[PDB]
Amino acid sequence: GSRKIIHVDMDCFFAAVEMRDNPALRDIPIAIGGSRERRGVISTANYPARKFGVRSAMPTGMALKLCPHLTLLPGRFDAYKEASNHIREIFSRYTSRIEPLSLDEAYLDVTDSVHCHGSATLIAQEIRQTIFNELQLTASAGVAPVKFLAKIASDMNKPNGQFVITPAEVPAFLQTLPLAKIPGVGKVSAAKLEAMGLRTCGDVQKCDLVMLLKRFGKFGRILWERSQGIDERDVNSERLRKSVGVERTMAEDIHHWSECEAIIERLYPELERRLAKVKPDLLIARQGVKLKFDDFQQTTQEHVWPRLNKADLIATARKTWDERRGGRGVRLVGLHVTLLDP
DNA sequence: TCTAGGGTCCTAGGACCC
DNA sequence: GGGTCCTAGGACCC
Ligand SMILES: Cc1cn([C@H]2C[C@H](O)[C@@H](COP(=O)(O)OP(=O)(O)OP(=O)(O)O)O2)c(=O)[nH]c1=O
Ligand SMILES: [Mg+2]
Ligand SMILES: [Mg+2]
Repeated sequence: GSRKIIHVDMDCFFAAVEMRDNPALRDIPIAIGGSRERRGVISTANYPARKFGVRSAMPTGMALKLCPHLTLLPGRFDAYKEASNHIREIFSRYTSRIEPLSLDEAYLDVTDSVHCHGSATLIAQEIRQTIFNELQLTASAGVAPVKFLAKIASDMNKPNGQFVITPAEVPAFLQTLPLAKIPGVGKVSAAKLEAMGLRTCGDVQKCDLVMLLKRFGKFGRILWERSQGIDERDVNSERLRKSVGVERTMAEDIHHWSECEAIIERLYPELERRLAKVKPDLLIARQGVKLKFDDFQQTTQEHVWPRLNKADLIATARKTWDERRGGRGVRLVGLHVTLLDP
């Protein structure tokens, strides 16, 4: 009863799009990210920049210290959305069982597909070739019987390559697979697991489920499952967005309420425009604000509210400012909405 | 080096309901 | 006491 799941993942997505649209960037180190003066981080980097150690989520000041000639780009999100829509239309040529996880990646369930003699290996190759033929961008892919193995597999032969895990190969693959490779196991969880002597799925296989359930809750069940190749999550295709948020980090911290309110005045019409694209009457379930301080602690306060309203967001930010700020600088202000449950 | 902005999901205490 | 909604925080992902 094995499913065939493909995970398709665009190579250096934002940067690949910028290089196609400006071939002068093809061989120099480039990254999409905010300037050091805007206190930015790297969204992504091309392979010439990665060679220096430049990575996603790296602070831009660190990226430039590693790669002084890094060319920093602002990002063209409509260009990326356009490429995303196109590759999702290419996925639809092969199956309707498509769960996009972000602009540049998706799960495909091709169990019931009849496109390349039921070969998921060849469907993945054909999708990657079509994407290259029609978008001049490359993609990598992973093929496995379950979601998480497919997603791990798509990383192992990038860029512009794929990797297939058959059911026969799953036990040997798992034995030495680091836990940190499992989606959902991040730095904090991996360090906790490491401090129990648990580094790989093989380690977790020698663990008692009751033990993991005590020390991790529902996460310990997931750890126990994945360590055996168990991942029953179905490819959905029905997921909908639940929130809309708009936030900005200032180049310098602000110390005065007048400055905070001015920022909100600039953020609010952007939040309204994005909400209106999906709910034109602006009806919502909750709205709220976010402050982040110069020491990097952050607070959110949100509440039931029927319709996007600027003055209530200002009032709420003023309460949060007055109450939970303690003379610190503020580096970030954000606005937030929770969408109604349709 | 000095730490984004777009999000999802889980936890957990108290309110509230029965 | 058992279920369920509000809310803040935080790990995590892209
Ligand atoms: C991981 C990450 C990605 N992104 C954006 C930029 C990425 O190009 C896009 C998709 O992310 P990824 O697929 O994680 O990264 P990538 O495509 O650039 O690199 P890879 O070739 O390894 O797949 O999302 C961020 O803005 N911040 C992040 O921390
Ligand atoms: Mg990618
Ligand atoms: Mg991706």
